[PDB]
Amino acid sequence: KVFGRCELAAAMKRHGLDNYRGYSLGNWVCAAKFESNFNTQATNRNTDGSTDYGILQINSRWWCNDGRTPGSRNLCNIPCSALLSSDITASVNCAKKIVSDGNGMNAWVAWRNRCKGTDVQAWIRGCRL
Repeated sequence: KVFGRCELAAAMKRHGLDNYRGYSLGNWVCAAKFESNFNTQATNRNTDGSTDYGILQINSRWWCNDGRTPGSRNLCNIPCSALLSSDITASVNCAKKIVSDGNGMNAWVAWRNRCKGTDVQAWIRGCRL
């Protein structure tokens, strides 16, 4: 499912991301934009053989199981498949764990390079929330 911008902001808010660990809603929408273009079925192979899945491109190296990432962990305790569904619950719950890991949203390299320090509120401009 490819979410609309304000549609994703609303689902993110409902799942408790708005100001989660101090990151306003616009940060999460911006990160999703650049990670997946708001497509829950986005996947991307990393150089090391792990794979990124879903709207926030969560990585099989630490966070989910895909049965094909040697020596990886499944710290969100989910199949990576779960991160591709129309229903964002699993991506949000796992993102909560990641953003809590000590590095905040810097865990998403695209958020650090494209969203961090920008006018992220722009991403939720005009949305009924």
